[PDB]
Amino acid sequence: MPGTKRFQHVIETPEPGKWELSGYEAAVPITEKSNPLTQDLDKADAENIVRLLGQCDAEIFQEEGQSTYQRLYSESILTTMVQVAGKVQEVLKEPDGGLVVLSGGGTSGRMAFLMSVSFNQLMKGLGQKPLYTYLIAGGDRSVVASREGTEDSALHGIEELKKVAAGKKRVIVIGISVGLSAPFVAGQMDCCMNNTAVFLPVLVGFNPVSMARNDPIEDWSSTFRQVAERMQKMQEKQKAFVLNPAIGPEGLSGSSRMKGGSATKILLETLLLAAHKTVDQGIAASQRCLLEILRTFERAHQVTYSQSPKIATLMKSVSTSLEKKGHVYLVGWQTLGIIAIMDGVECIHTFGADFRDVRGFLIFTFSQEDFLTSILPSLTEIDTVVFIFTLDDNLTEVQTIVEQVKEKTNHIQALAHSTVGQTLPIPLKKLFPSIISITWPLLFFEYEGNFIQKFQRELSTKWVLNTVSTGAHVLLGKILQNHMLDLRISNSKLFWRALAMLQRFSGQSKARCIESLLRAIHFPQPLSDDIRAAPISCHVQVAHEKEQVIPIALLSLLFRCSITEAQAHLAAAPSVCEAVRSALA
Ligand SMILES: CC#CC[C@@](O)(c1ccc(N2CCN(S(=O)(=O)c3ccc(N)nc3)C[C@@H]2C#CC)cc1)C(F)(F)F
Ligand SMILES: O=P(O)(O)OC[C@@H](O)[C@@H](O)[C@H](O)[C@@H](O)CO
Repeated sequence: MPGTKRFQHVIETPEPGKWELSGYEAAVPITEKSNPLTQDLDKADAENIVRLLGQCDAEIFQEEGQSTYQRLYSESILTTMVQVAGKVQEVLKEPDGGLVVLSGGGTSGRMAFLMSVSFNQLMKGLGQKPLYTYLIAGGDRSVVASREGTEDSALHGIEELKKVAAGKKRVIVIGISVGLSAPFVAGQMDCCMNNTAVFLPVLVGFNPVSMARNDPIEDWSSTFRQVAERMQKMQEKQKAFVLNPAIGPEGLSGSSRMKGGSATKILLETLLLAAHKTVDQGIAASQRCLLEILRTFERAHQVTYSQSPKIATLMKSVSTSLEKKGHVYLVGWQTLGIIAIMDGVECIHTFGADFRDVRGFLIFTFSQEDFLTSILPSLTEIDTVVFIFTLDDNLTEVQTIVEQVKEKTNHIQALAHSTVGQTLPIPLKKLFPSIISITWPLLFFEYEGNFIQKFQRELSTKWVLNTVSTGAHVLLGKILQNHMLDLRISNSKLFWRALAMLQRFSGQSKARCIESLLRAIHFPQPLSDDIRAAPISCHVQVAHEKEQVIPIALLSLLFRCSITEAQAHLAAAPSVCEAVRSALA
């Protein structure tokens, strides 16, 4: 019947109470699952939120128990990390013809970029030709932009790969889809597999290959699962690899920017750092070299979250600036400024936030006087400004910018990374009464940029800003339990997520839930057969443009009413948050 070809794969809503017995719950991929720790994230205060998220983040480093999915510290994963590090060596031994590509949509593409730089630096510091590069869904503009819709084309991702692989002779291609979901990556890997002689695909993400996304891709004949299964087969001959540890669900469901992006870094820096540091030591990568790194990264979670009360306080002050109607500025030097940007831009699609709400700045990329003249005028009593830097930075430039802002804001806090017994100039650097100095044990680095110290710092920053920003908005009511209900459908994965939220919250049938969603999207056109049968892209292009689509569809379903009736019900409640919450009673 009209539709069956597009919604056939969607599991039926289970009957109340049998959500697990139905077998439904075991097919929700980990990345999309509801984390049990965050059942009530919408009733945690800023102190509980930092706890529960900091807890969630810890699950990256949990070990495998006794019938269970492989995790990061399991032997099959470390073994794969070694073999891959291995394959990165063959390419470092042969830079003429060689390339290494790090590719992802969204935050996976963001993490890819950062790492491609760091390891380019590492080879610059050694006077080696840089071999890393990156590919992001939507081209390089995508790095610092919200562009959710660009990940849905396999041919796109393939074209980008054909470009950058020029007339190279040996190309390692690392595809990063946290969900083993994004068509961008799917094509790249599948294509890699058609020319083994040149290419080596390494798929990275955080679901088992049996939860790999399996719906049809519009411009491609195989699904991610098929492509992933076939790579897993090629691993036995070392011509492809899948690195897919489980790290547990996200604190905010399907927010793979967070634990997924963290784990992407932890997992990839480790592996690559290991492969570098060990080539010119004349030695093969061992698990022992890897674990040195992972344990350092593990220490960093504990280092980072031991400043939780302060993290909670900064969040409170970001939540209030927004609760009024003011803005937040994340001000950062070097890489930690980029991460600031990427946290800000990510807030847009993740929260229906506007590009000023939580903005990032690198010294997007404005200079010292430049930022003084341009942005400094626009500030206000109620804002918040956050300063992000190490003591190795250049604090003459830093003190300047804060002194000027103190006048006009007085809601400033700060994030400062330091080796033990570095000291903060200006004994009256108060300024920041209650800093977040984060103080790093001296480690034994041999590389001239101290790249391992870099990653500790980047990650620690990412955890803070993720938790800050993500937390701020929870406090403001916009999260439902641990789901963002009212998201903007801007690619196919988000469309399915919306639909899955409808089935869960309403408990009503798959057909009914699809019908309500499609009506809410295309209102005032009614459901024709053309519409029912249309590719998910068509829905997305129309929904992406609209507001409250999901909450309207859910209301229609609960009240049993028309779209017309529920639009007027929405406009007759004080807020979307309150309408939805009480319809659920
Ligand atoms: C409240 C509620 C809810 C949503 C939820 O029921 C849920 C959330 C997301 C999903 N997804 C959303 C994403 N789809 S997917 O096809 O895009 C996909 C993505 C990645 C992947 N590895 N496999 C499939 C897969 C799956 C579905 C559906 C419909 C399913 C259920 C759960 F609670 F489990 F979080
Ligand atoms: O890395 P994945 O699973 O392929 O997802 C890629 C992107 O959808 C993802 O990065 C998204 O943009 C972020 O908002 C996640 O919160």
